[PDB]
Amino acid sequence: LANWHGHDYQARYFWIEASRLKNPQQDFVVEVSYEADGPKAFDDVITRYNPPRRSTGPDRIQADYYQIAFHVTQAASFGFEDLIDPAFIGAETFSILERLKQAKGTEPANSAFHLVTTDRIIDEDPLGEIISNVDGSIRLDKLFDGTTDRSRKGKVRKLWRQHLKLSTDQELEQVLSGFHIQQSQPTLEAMREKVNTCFQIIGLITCETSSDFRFDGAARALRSQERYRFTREQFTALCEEENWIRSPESFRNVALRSFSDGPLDIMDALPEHTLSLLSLFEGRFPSPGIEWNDVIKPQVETFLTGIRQTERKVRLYLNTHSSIAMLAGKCLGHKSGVEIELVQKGRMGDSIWSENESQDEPDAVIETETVGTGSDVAVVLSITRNALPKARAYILENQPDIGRIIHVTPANGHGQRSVKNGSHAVAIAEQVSDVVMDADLPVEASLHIFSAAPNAVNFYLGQHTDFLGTCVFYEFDFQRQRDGSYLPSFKV
Ligand SMILES: [Mg+2]
Repeated sequence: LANWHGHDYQARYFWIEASRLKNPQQDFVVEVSYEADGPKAFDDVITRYNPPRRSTGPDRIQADYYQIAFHVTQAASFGFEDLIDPAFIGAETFSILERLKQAKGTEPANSAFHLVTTDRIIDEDPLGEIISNVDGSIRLDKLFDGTTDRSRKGKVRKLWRQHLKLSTDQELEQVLSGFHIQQSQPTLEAMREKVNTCFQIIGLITCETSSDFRFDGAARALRSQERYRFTREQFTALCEEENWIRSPESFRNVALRSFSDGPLDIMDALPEHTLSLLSLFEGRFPSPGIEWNDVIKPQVETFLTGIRQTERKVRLYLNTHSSIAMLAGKCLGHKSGVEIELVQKGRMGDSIWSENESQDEPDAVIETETVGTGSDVAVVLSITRNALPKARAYILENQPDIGRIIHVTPANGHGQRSVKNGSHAVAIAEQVSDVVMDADLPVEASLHIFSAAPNAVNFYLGQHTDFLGTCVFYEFDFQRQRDGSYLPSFKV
């Protein structure tokens, strides 16, 4: 059949959004539309809300509008000059800013407009100063300086104002309200994992082992069928007809995040069940160190203690730093009565973790080694990569009191897929706990945890840190070049 103009990237975006129609915890998502015969004005996908959705802003928002830049396998970059050039959205006629202005006249005041691209903002392009790290919103306080066209912001104002045949910067401000640029959005491959993860959670079938993805077909079929928009009733109707309904066992959705809130992920849990740390730091995340222990740790503990004493089942959406994921695990540990479903979200993509699926994996390889007389111990988990060298360097250089490095590598070596599931993660966790308890640390001593693992494994290991006493958690940071080095984060 005839592809969508946005092709499979656009269909997958559509599927993630359409999923909300069958999600009981987002009952306010009342329609999802696509336009596959485009591009037009910010309507590649539209998601409509009733009641209008929660906003950062002063008005509850009736719909999100998406213009999606044609995915290419080769990464590119773009700047403020690209927003007035049609070539960039790959038409001969109307620029994204022209489509925005167009969309701003036809659509209700309380609308949000999003340019979606896998590309990044060029280094030091003024666009990067006017696009919020939090939510991609245009930063109007930064673009509208009160300066004249001569300023660094002025040049951007002037290119855009004159492109849109507007007379004043005040009118350019009005057209740019509700505009968002979502840069470095997930790859096509990662979008496939985002679809599957969204579909499993709402109790639909996934498509895993195949190299063709059944929903890219179903998308094309829906186009030839001329079915472009779906209510909650219409989407459920569709799921029945296609035989997609697997079932769901209801968890409270909770969200812990410390990176950019892309609109794909921003509504994962209600706001009272969402802790977005980059938000709290107005888009400027502190370096690893005492601010983590003094400000972040209380924010996380207070929030997850709130969850723990009301919720018996938690679907924790996790997109955060390693030591925060590990802190999350401690607050919602073994001993707490919380059944946990983990949704691990990052740039590689989305996966679901639980202790449901079984495993008979070999014990991890555990090598201990002596480096001094001191009573402190390091445990180094090399799960994604080999962490020991860089841990050893940091420890020799900075931790005299450390006497023993316990190193933990999975059976089949470190690598993307080195841990199978939650039950394997939990096994390694117990295995590490036994080892660390068997090592008989005195009480006044500290266990130093160096982890190179994805969020879920750090969470499960965090679940066992009650058993290991005084613990120091570490962040691996690339502030020592391509090399990188470890800094201490949380002391628990
Ligand atoms: Mg488009």
